[PDB]
Amino acid sequence: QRSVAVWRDGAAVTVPAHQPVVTAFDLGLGRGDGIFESVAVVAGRTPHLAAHLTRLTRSAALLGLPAPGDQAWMEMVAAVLADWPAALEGVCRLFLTRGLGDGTPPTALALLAPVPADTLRQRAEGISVATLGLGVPADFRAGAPWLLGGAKTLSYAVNMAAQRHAHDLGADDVVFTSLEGRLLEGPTSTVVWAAGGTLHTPPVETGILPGTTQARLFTAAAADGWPTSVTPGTVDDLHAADAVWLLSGVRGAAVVHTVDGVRRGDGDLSRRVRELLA
Amino acid sequence: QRSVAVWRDGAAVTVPAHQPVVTAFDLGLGRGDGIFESVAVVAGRTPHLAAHLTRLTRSAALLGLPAPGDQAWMEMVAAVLADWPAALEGVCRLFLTRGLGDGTPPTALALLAPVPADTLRQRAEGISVATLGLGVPADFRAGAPWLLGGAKTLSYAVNMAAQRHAHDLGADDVVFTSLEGRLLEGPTSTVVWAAGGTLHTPPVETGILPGTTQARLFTAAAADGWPTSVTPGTVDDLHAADAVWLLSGVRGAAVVHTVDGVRRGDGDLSRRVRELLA
Ligand SMILES: *Cc1c(COP(=O)(O)O)cnc(C)c1O
Ligand SMILES: *Cc1c(COP(=O)(O)O)cnc(C)c1O
Ligand SMILES: [Cl-]
Ligand SMILES: [Cl-]
Repeated sequence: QRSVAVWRDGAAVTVPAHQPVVTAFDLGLGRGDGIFESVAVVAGRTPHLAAHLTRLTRSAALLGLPAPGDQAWMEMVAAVLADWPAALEGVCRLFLTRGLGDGTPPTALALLAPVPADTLRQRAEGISVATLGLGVPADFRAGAPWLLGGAKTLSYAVNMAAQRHAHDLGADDVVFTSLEGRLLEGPTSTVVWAAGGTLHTPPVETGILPGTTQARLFTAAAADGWPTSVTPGTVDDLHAADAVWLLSGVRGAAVVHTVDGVRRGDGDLSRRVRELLA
Repeated sequence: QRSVAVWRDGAAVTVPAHQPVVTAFDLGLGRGDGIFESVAVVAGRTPHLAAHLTRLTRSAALLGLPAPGDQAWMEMVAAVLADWPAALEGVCRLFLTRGLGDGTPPTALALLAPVPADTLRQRAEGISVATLGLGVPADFRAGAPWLLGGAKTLSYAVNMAAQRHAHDLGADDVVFTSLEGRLLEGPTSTVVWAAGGTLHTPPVETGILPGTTQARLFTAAAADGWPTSVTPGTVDDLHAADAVWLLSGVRGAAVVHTVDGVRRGDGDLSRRVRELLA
């Protein structure tokens, strides 16, 4: 079961999930010209909705998209949650597109579906990853705002193509690397690794997305006395680590048990990461 | 006036242009996971449709998208052309999306609208361009098929953001450059320049789109005795040229009269380019 709400004349309107909602001329379809958020629905609630709404505002600023505001998104989330089963974990995505062009109103909607069994299983049992190069220097995106570094966009054909290429090798997911070999991020997730008693993540100044799940782990780790660091790591760091995870709003913490075909353990560190994220 | 046809149960179905046609869960919207072609409609005909359909097949191969075949696209084009005025120049776009996922059928449609007055005016009176870096080495995409070099995709948020950044400087359009400074292409067009009595264009091995308009110019130039070359040019070549154009299916030949604020003439070469493309 799926549910959709569209923002129409200053209100959220529920529409059947199978019914078309975007026209052929919507720039979100034709040019991938829009932004999104992926929000976890757990026990019929959105525990981290505000974190996603703040970043939605930031992505929309980067693309010069007029956003309808927090109250509008909360009305749309409420509309899709109305009849959602508490026992069924969901992914609520929020889309904002440029619409028919800058002048006509942007298209805003909410769409809710179950988290699939295979994503839940990756959370339970972990993932293999392939390292793929993005071809950009680590320092380049900071000086090239047209590359939309730091924006969560609808233009993810490359993100998905990287995952299909990894699937062809036998891997579940991807860690992107800069031209120099620096770790960037996953196509839809943030890389964290444990070494020397510290939790590490790559720096945002490389033009990656600031991940909300990573930020929440780091905040909890500080309160608990687990040191954290922003570290310009390489693939060598993932092999040498005590543990590696990909973090994201919906899948959550996926332990990385294989890097480019090199199997690795987690030093029994995943338990404390999961307790902190709970 | 606009017209849309959707591919439904092995036939083209005309729908009103204002009516929604894609659901919230279409991967073409949510991930920009699809390909397109932009086809000129002139005097109620598509003079170069076959060129676009061959490349559509190539883009779909790069993204692993099952394509409905030439006959299907010609039925969809015919459907949108049915009541189109011969006196009104049009842009017919063809979209193929991954649909609800690899397993459910891809979404295919055709959408036709007038070429806007401002695009026609760029064809008539020419354009200013800004040079912007893509941050990738010229040779990188050839070894990184997940970057979808050479595919005409729906994931063009960066393409459009580059144009808005150029608009902010006072420029009409963009020429992308490799990390080394090599000319790549426009966000939606192919760069050609004249120097030493030769027509030049950048090589496709840099991961650019092979442009159909550029190819057709080069073929006609050979028949007419105007030498052509694939040349790994830089921005220096555009300043030093006798003439510069951006070429594309819909806008056609747009003479570049300004590069990064440096005004330039065309050596009265545009006339022969236009005669060859006619
Ligand atoms: C969404 C996303 C993430 C993960 O961020 P969360 O806020 O933890 O969901 C990381 N990188 C990319 C590229 C993403 O799109
Ligand atoms: C469509 C397009 C072109 C132009 O190709 P034509 O076949 O001449 O329309 C060039 N570069 C990019 C990136 C394009 O999308
Ligand atoms: Cl996502
Ligand atoms: Cl285009």
